[PDB]
Amino acid sequence: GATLQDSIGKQVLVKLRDSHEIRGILRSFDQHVNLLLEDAEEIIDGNVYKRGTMVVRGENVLFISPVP
Amino acid sequence: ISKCFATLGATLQDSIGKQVLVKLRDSHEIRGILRSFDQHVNLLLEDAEEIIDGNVYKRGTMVVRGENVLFISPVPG
Amino acid sequence: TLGATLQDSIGKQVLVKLRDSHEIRGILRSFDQHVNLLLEDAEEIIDGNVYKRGTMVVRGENVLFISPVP
Amino acid sequence: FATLGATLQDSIGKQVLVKLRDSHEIRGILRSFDQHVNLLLEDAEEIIDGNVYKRGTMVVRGENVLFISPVPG
Amino acid sequence: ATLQDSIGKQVLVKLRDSHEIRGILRSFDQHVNLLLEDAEEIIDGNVYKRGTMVVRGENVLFISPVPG
Amino acid sequence: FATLGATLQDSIGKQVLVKLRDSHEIRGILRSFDQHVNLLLEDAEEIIDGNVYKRGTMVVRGENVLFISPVP
Amino acid sequence: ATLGATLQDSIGKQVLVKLRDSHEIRGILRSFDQHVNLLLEDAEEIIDGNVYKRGTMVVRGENVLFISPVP
Repeated sequence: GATLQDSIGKQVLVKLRDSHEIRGILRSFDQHVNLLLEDAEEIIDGNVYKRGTMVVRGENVLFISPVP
Repeated sequence: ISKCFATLGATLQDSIGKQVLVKLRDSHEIRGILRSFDQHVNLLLEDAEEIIDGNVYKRGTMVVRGENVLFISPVPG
Repeated sequence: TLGATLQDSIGKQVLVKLRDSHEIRGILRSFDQHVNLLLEDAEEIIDGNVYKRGTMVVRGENVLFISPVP
Repeated sequence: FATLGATLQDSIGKQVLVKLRDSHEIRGILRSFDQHVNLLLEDAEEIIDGNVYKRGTMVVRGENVLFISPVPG
Repeated sequence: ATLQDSIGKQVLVKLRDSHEIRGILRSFDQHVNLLLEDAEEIIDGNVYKRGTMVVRGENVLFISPVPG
Repeated sequence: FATLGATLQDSIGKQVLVKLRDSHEIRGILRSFDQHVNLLLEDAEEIIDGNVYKRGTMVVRGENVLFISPVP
Repeated sequence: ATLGATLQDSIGKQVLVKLRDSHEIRGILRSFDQHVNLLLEDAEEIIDGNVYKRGTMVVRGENVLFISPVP
């Protein structure tokens, strides 16, 4: 919350269950850690795949960290 | 989503009729035109296809259980 | 409607993938709100083999998707 | 509603095939079941790597059940 | 009904993540938690004696009284 | 209480083996536990690929516990 | 003795946190709630022996396996 609030408009790293790695601009989030990201991208086997708008279910989120 | 319009609901509402990339638990990747959804994020896709080992498998009409959805991303034009 | 579309598949053959890489095909007879399923003339597809199972009841908790086979 | 219970009702006393999460394959005579799909099986056996392992009486939690199908014969 | 009959007898229990255990069933509850005595794990076909073991029902696949 | 409760209450102060989801194996002295089987271990250690990694004090979530076995 | 008391006394200290799917993280414990959700600072992931610094990280309790203050 605190942190997520401070990260609105910032790029965040998100990892999910089943070894998924995503980066995106955090636009919104809720208490269930559901997320709306913009200019989102998946990092798969070292390759970047741009996705654009992405909504993420919080149930599978492992962690979120604003990119330095 | 119900209590989740600001994160999940609005984008899904706005994606009706557009092609979306959906990833599911157990490494499944599906693309399809979003036609409908419910409170539990179950989805209705038309002209849906699975991408397995880089290969495309067309399936037509697909009902997807929201319980196993990881993310939904409308494909950039 | 997710509901109408499944209603429309009763009596038809559908593809159902489940958690843990399971792939099944069968005639959709019945289904409930939790997407539990009753399939007839069902079969399991495993490494390309087809194993006929006949009548099969499927727990919706582990269902990934259902699609009619054209 | 014929969905789960109907078939199960009709398979009592007959051999059934059940697969569970984590690739488990079991066969056995269905003696009873409930609304959570927990099952009681007798003369049960596991099929591991194509080999059969007889177990006898087995209680199975419905939570990990994938499907149940009465054995065609 | 089956567990009550198995109090005092050896049972085979398999859990999520491929775990296989045998032990004497001493008690159980409505959540399918088990208390086993003289319990042992079977791992790669080798047996590891453990003694007293309490097992959470949430991860139980099946419980089978060992014939005999 | 006759299943998990008694044994955990009876294991306070003793070395327990705890296995968790995803193949994790841990041993430690059981100092406390709560309603959901979250555990407090002291002198804890992880066993990985046959090697012991000492960790000291460890809080363990009950949600992912498979079993708890006092070491004989 | 309390699990709560233990985590409280670890605030400001480096902790090792492991999660489902084999994730291993280290970081300075700043905040935690009753669901074991965590706020770590100067956090880093350890992947195949490699350390990846991440900075501030919120960790969902739902997938936490264990939390141990680094001795």
